Amino acid sequence: HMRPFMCAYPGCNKRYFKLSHLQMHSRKHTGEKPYQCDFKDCERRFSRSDQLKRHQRRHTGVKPFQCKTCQRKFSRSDHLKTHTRTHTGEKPFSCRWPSCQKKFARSDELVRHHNMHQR
DNA sequence: AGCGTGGGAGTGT
DNA sequence: TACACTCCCACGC
Ligand SMILES: [Zn+2]
Ligand SMILES: [Zn+2]
Ligand SMILES: [Zn+2]
Ligand SMILES: [Zn+2]
Repeated sequence: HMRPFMCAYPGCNKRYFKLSHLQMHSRKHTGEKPYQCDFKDCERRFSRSDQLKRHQRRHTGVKPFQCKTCQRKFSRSDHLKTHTRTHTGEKPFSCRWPSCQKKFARSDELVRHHNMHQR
């Protein structure tokens, strides 16, 4: 499980299994973002081409992922997935606090809830 | 709230 | 590198 490709940038402990992953990560320290958005004077740019393509759905308005329950359409597949939990009632994130037995559909819901517990 | 919805990131083919 | 899937974090209401 050892990651041979380690970043040598000061203060960074990132390591990867592939050289391409490390080479892509190195663009974070250099700021290189070769994939610029050319829609309607947009200033967004990305180090990865797939991040640009996902972003450009903002301009085209395309919602490729449709809920098979309520037929609502969504720009991203991960947001479709968490949306469908509003139908199924799946809540895979439990608090684990002694008295609290609340569950949540998304991890960021549980993170906000955990902030209420102390002592 | 609970949940829409974006960037950033890791990893799969 | 292209493309696809997944998860975290964040903002907003
Ligand atoms: Zn680094
Ligand atoms: Zn754009
Ligand atoms: Zn739905
Ligand atoms: Zn709790």
